[PDB]
Amino acid sequence: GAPATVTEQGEDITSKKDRGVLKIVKRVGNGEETPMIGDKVYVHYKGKLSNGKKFDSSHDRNEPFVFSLGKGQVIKAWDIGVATMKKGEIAHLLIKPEYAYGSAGSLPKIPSNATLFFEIELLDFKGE
Ligand SMILES: COc1cc2cc(OC)c1OCCCOC[C@@H](C)OC(=O)[C@@H]1CCCCN1C(=O)[C@H]2C1CCCCC1
Repeated sequence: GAPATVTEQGEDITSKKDRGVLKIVKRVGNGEETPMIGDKVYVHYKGKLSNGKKFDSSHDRNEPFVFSLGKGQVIKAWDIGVATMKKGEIAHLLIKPEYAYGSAGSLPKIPSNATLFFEIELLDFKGE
């Protein structure tokens, strides 16, 4: 499935090159602006534990997920990965614990040392 494909074929978009955040572009977006730190960002996403064992969707809330990039609202891997996307792009991210919830986890949703998978569509972004 998608998580294994990203392991095998994803690009390492970390500064450290530690394969902490692996990305595949699944649908190409438009323009060549990508969101800058501070931007108000609008996405739809489907996410789960690597393990397949918990699953989560923006669609569950019936509404886009909105956050300021690099403002510690989301895990480090989102600040990193969404910043590489173009408006209208869909990407797959596979994320090691260090770029997500770490060895502490976030119970009961997220266990210790959890690898996470997301599909993200970038809908839009606007300057602060
Ligand atoms: C750890 O708590 C949650 C994690 C997720 C969804 C949650 O609710 C819909 C959630 O609890 C409510 C807090 C809202 O704040 C989410 C923020 C921390 O989340 C994140 O940084 C990331 C990226 C933005 C989308 C939500 N992300 C999650 O980690 C989800 C996970 C995804 C894997 C399956 C379990 C939920």
